[PDB]
Amino acid sequence: PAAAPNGISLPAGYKDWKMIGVSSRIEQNNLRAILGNDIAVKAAREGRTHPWPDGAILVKLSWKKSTHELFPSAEVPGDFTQADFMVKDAAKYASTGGWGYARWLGMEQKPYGANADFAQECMGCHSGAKAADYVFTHPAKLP
Amino acid sequence: PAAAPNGISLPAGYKDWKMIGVSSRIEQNNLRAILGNDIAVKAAREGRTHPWPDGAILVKLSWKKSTHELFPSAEVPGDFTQADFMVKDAAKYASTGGWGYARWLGMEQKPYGANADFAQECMGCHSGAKAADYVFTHPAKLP
Ligand code: HEC
Ligand code: HEC
Repeated sequence: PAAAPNGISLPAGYKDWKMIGVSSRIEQNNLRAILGNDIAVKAAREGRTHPWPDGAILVKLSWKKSTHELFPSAEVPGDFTQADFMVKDAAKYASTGGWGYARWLGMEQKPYGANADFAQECMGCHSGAKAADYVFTHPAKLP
Repeated sequence: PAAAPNGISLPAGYKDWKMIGVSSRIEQNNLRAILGNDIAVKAAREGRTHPWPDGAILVKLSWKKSTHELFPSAEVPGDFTQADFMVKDAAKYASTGGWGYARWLGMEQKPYGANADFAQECMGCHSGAKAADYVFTHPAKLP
């Protein structure tokens, strides 16, 4: 697809990345998966998040919630809504907290944002997670 | 970890597997990730699920729901509760629909089940999905 307005290209092969976590956002009626590239997954598992290392890429995949036709108390993914990315590069992206933000919308993978300054929107909320290097997600615990 | 009572060993390396989907089970207050080995992932993506191919392994990972401390409308994983597996081998597990069922509990990874017949409990619900080869999960759609 086209690059984001800030020049970030869609990372190839994100659908094959390893899982960091999952979430449900009540207020938007979605389910999400949080994946990362191998730098991000190694950092997440080792607790090297203060700060995250350069080269880490986080992706959040979002779907509308639907209910399973055979088991109504199971909320399961419906339509795909968006892919959100954060790319760590402390020098390149110093103006947005050391992260390159990007979003692509829908199955059509339309880049989000009116202009190259769109990431200030993202920062508006993510600045609340400054103490955790602008990342809300806590990696899910596994054995 | 100890093998399940039906002889199934815990698949090594499952935390490095690719994502098939995610879910939320309302009645359990759990968030879940569904991963699969590469045989399962290929089959899921290609629609070769009638029946699933031998060697496919699905894993469901479950965590208690907890709300994010910075964003209370975000439901996120808390304590890890269990890993559920289904191993396809049509001939070997013909008596349980062609799938080997197994569950390990908690971080401590205690095998579930009183005896080797424990998988009948799993079949009790999964038989409702018999027309879909005993699998409820619909692979999440991605571009
Ligand atoms: C999740 C996110 C992720 C994963 C990394 C993380 O911080 O956990 C990415 C790559 C990303 N966002 Fe943001 N986002 C918010 C919250 C609370 C969470 C965690 C809970 C969940 O799984 O949903 C996020 C909050 C917000 C927010 C507040 C209303 C805004 C405006 C944004 N996020 C905006 C953005 C982006 C702007 C286009 C962007 C690329 C994001 N988030 C990336
Ligand atoms: C999910 C499951 C998975 C993933 C494959 C699938 O069928 O989607 C595995 C490997 C597994 N179960 Fe089962 N299970 C149930 C439902 C509705 C879902 C889909 C929704 C979700 O993501 O949670 C499942 C339902 C039930 C159920 C009804 C009360 C029982 C008793 C069980 N499941 C039991 C078992 C197992 C017995 C130990 C076992 C190994 C399972 N499930 C594996």
